[PDB]
Amino acid sequence: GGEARPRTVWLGHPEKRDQRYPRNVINNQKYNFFTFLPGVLFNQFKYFFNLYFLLLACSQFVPEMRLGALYTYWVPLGFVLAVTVIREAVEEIRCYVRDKEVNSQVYSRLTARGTVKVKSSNIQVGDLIIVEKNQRVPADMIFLRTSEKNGSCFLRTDQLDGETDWKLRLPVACTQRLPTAADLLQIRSYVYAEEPNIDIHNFVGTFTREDSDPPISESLSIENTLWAGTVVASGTVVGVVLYTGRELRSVMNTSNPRSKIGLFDLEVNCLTKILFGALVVVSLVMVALQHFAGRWYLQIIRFLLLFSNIIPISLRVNLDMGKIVYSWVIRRDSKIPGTVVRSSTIPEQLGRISYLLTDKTGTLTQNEMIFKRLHLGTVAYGLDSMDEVQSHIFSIYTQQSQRTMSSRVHEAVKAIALCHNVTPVYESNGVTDQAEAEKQYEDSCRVYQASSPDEVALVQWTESVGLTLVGRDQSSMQLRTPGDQILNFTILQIFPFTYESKRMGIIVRDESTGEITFYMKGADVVMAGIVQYNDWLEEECGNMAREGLRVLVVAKKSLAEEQYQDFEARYVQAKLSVHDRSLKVATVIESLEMEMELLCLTGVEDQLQADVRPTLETLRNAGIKVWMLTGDKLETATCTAKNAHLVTRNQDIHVFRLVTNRGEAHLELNAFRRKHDCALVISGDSLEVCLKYYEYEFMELACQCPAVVCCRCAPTQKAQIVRLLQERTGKLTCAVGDGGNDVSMIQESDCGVGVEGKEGKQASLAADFSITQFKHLGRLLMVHGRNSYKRSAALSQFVIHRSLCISTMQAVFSSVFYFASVPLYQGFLIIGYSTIYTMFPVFSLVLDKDVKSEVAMLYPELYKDLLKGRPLSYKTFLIWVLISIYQGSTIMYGALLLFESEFVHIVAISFTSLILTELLMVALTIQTWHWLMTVAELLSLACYIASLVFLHEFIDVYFIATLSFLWKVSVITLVSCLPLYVLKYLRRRFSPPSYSK
Ligand SMILES: CCCCCCCC/C=C\CCCCCCCC(=O)OC[C@H](COP(=O)(O)OCC[N+](C)(C)C)OC(=O)CCCCCCC/C=C\CCCCCCCC
Ligand SMILES: CC(C)CCC[C@@H](C)[C@H]1CC[C@H]2[C@@H]3CC=C4C[C@@H](O)CC[C@]4(C)[C@H]3CC[C@]12C
Ligand SMILES: [Mg+2]
Repeated sequence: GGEARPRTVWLGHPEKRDQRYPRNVINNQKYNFFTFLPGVLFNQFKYFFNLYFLLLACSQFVPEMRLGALYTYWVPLGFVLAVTVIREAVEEIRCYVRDKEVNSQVYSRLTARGTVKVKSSNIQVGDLIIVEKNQRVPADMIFLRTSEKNGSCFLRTDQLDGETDWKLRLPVACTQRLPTAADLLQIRSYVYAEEPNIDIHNFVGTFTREDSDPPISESLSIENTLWAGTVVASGTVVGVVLYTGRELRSVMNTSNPRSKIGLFDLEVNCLTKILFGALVVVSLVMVALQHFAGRWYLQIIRFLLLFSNIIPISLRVNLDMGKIVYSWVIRRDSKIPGTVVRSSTIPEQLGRISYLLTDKTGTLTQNEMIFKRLHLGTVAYGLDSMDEVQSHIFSIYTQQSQRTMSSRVHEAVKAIALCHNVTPVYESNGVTDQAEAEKQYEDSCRVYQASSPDEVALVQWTESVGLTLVGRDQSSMQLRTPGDQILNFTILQIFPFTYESKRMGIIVRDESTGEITFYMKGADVVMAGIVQYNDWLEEECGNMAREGLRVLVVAKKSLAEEQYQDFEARYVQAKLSVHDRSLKVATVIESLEMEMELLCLTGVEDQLQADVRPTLETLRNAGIKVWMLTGDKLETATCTAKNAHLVTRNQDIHVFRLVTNRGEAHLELNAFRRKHDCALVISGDSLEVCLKYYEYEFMELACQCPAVVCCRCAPTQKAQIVRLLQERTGKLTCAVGDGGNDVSMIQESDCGVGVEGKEGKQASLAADFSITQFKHLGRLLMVHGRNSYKRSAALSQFVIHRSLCISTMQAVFSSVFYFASVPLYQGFLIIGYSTIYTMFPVFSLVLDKDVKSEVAMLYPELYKDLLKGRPLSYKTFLIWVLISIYQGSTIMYGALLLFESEFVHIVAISFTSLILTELLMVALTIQTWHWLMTVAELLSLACYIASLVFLHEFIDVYFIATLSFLWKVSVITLVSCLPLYVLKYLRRRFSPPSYSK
């Protein structure tokens, strides 16, 4: 696409455009129709392992290098290509089908004839789109009109930026005042919008109406926007579409899907490179021993083609089928139900994760806040003691019909029920009209709405205890008592919450009594000095914060009438002024905020998902570092980190201060370096500065931390953190998220896990693995990833060992029997054909386990051995190479030594000994025996015996039915295998593996 430019969007009239806009389609698939085959082929053959077979097959076009039949070169290559292409096509088709669900959602569109239904994928720039309550916004729009009489709406944006606060949105003032929504099409208005960009929290634009005789222009900000991926909290809204498809704010924060390859596959590719290099060195030495007798290059080519099975195609086939088995097993595990595998070629990545970068909102939490603790200083009330609070309120409001603990409880509850910015919203339950519910205060139709979910939880709790907030206006508030009596309060003044003040206040007058009261609630740090002297605020606030709760200090100051008049006069005088209005107003308000009576401390919990603490503990014990990358704000992120035990209860936490330039960043980095065993909490902008100037120093300090929390993290910042971890540590990272702001870091990570979000699916659709709950991560790693990694390592190493043993056997057979002849090549091919009788026993290794699933779950320290690369390394590969050379040499030399009679006898003895040796080798390798492995072994042995019988009768051979053959094969197999059995027994007895203890 071309460089982004500002657009003029006319309301309605999508045809009025200076360019063509992309279709409003969310796309997660890696290929289209045109790029599918070239991309799949390139990603297949760009690696040496596949390109080697491709070039081996292509060399047979030259008649000088012809060796054997063409189909022997092309049928296995074609089968591998077909398997890869079918797998990729199935993946793409499933991705398209799953995208159709999001793209086929139906919305209402304003038209001249009326309202019509439109699918999400058919939305055009300039369409007037109706979005209902709790419905996802399908495209980036400007808020124009709402049905609610307050002239505003709340947006849930956690799928877009990971923030728990509800966003208050205001419609365009001109369009909201129109008598009907149909008048939007009868005016000549347009929106001049900025170019499509990546910033989620800023927008620059203008609304212009040319129909009015005086032209009307309105500046547009982020407060007038409804981005795609947000959810309308209540009411039905109308907006004009500005951006669609790939230019959506959510989509522009999303990277292109990529084809991932596992680290194990790269290691296998390196092993194949090493094997080919050894073969080429051997060919060079062989041709040098002949002193390059002429046409030496041709002889080198024939040697490479003759021993080309040293890199067997069966390695690739077995690995592909094994990955199929692992994905099938993951999709059918009922202990982690609903798990979806999308990147089916990387199940072994789950076994080697060093850093887990997790999202907070919607991944660790349920995005549901609950009131948990009420503390009065002398008595604390929890979830089990709320009955006492209810009884206290009941007695307080019964005595009036008919100091003390009841009075203090009542004052605290009334303060919580009044000091907030929550508005009761009444809806329709079918029978009852919206106006009827607002008149009788119907509980079932009442919904509490506020930007702060903590305030909503507080008001809901006060409802559960007896004091119900039933109505609120700009100047009035109504409370319902346990005696169904309404108390009317007049909102004289309100001081709305700001993140800089970290507190909120209100002044009310009780009309039933006439007394004026000033209420304030806020964080402990700011409210400690505001309240009177006490001996329990700091300690109790510390304990409640350590529990993981969001703590608020609730205070109260009774105001005399004259005091209120004086304050009101000074406040009005400060407000009417224009010079330092904010500062003078602050002087007045914090002049009012002093010597307040401390009422209570409140504790609100952001509820964690099921088994989050055990899952995090399991990940920690396995050697995995867990970082929290969230778009939410500092306080909630810290509270959740403590609640989830991402940070230990008695663990120091360093909160990175605001830094704006290089010097401040260096100073704070030194300050944090001076600490030990301290968790790190840093915001997105300070992180930006630190990564700009001190990326290496910050990365080493953060990797030396027990835990890192990055709050207010933009999606690009999350992806950058993932990339920096990969670049610095050199280890695998796994990103876990649930929202659209996690897609970039999921795609960037070596193993992306998407949690199915409550109101969005983009993270699940873009991830390598999709889970329904965070706790499924523990099993998905410790059982499935471990087993996949170990099985792949064992299977690949055994296939390579078998091919190497065959190569050694045929090298000895060619060098010691006849040097060069046609029957020599016949025996070469016969020896090569021995893998058919060991195929099923070898592939039965995909059923092998070292421990049961419960043992792996209960002992996470087994994962650290995987983190060290133990299953596949140079040591195990070298041991396998030595074993293969020894066994091949022993079999061939025993065949040529014991009975040198003929080609037939030596071939038969070596073939039988090799088959028996590989069967015993499979038996020796198995850790936990599955009945299917026994079936494979016995079936392969029976098939070989049947081959020895079907051949004995027809071709004239009687040498099989002889004691000589029996005992010679027995001795050869014993010499090949028994040393390995003794070595295995000694290794098990002396230095057992950690999982056996
Ligand atoms: C024990 C070890 C001792 C070693 C001592 C020295 C030995 C020297 C002998 C050989 C050295 C040259 C070949 C080495 C192996 C290839 C290494 C290599 O640098 O690989 C280059 C790439 C594969 O890189 P990658 O997989 O890491 O990519 C991953 C990165 N990514 C995918 C993003 C690109 O591409 C390739 O493999 C191209 C590789 C060269 C062409 C393949 C030749 C073999 C194929 C067939 C054999 C002959 C058949 C006839 C061929 C001609 C027909 C006319
Ligand atoms: C090379 C030839 C001799 C290999 C012989 C294959 C057969 C006979 C061997 C190989 C693996 C063996 C099995 C390995 C595991 C078990 C489980 C336990 O209950 C002991 C018997 C039993 C069931 C063995 C029976 C014999 C067995 C099936
Ligand atoms: Mg989230």
